[PDB]
Amino acid sequence: DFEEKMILIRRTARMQAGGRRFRFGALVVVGDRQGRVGLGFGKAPEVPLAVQKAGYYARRNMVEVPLQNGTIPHEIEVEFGASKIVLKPAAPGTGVIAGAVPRAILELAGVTDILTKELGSRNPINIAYATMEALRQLRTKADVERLRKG
RNA sequence: UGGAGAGUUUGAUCCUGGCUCAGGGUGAACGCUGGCGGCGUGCCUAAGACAUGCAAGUCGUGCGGGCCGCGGGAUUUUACUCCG
Ligand SMILES: NC[C@@H]1O[C@H](O[C@H]2[C@@H](O)[C@H](O[C@@H]3[C@@H](O)[C@H](N)C[C@H](N)[C@H]3O[C@H]3O[C@H](CO)[C@@H](O)[C@H](O)[C@H]3N)O[C@@H]2CO)[C@H](N)[C@@H](O)[C@@H]1O
Ligand SMILES: [Mg+2]
Ligand SMILES: [Mg+2]
Ligand SMILES: [Mg+2]
Ligand SMILES: [Mg+2]
Ligand SMILES: [Mg+2]
Ligand SMILES: [Mg+2]
Repeated sequence: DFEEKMILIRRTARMQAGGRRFRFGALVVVGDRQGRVGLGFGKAPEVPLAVQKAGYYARRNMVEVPLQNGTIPHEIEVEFGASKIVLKPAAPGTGVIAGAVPRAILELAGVTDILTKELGSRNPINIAYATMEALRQLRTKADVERLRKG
């Protein structure tokens, strides 16, 4: 079992004859702090059920994060829709310098030392999806070598 | 060895997009408050106007004097005059 941080919860609303009718969404990261994180987005008529639903979804949605001493192999920019995330390696003693959303994700993947910047649409959902892709897309000297053989 | 973002357009959503804030800085000023020291710093305006004192002189080993004194001489008549 992993840690489960909740980034964003919000109440949405649909219209119906005589009144508005509310739903709830919840963004949840789950991770072990050792190279596995999962992002999950879950909606439901009550907050509780939505958070729970989200964690579940988050576990069905995990990722290889190739740490290298609390940080990442290289720099990556990822655009997701209009949201862009940059992710930069840092020596130790730096911290995770990042906004609320990518930080929670980087924390639970066991990144300890990383420089970020949100560019673009600063939309939480979309920033989180970009952060995931960004991690998702990390390679290392190892796998790159392996890719380039013949 | 270096990079955090948030609030606000909607019933709700995404995007655009402005506005606003959190940070650092100061020859400061204003309020409330005020114990000590060290080191810095102090007319941003009228390059307005200025009382009063002080702020560039020194050299007699370049030169000749004036003025106020004192001493010694040429003089034993008291006027004149040489030197220091
Ligand atoms: N007298 C007060 C004001 O002086 C002003 O003039 C001032 C300026 O001309 C000059 O002041 C200077 C200033 O220009 C420049 N920025 C340097 C420094 N800041 C000031 O310094 C001046 O005043 C300070 C004390 O205040 C003195 O210690 C300094 O030695 C003197 N030069 O000298 C005057 C003061 O010395 C205005 N004339 C007027 O508003 C009024 O005279
Ligand atoms: Mg784009
Ligand atoms: Mg924008
Ligand atoms: Mg409108
Ligand atoms: Mg509204
Ligand atoms: Mg904005
Ligand atoms: Mg002083």
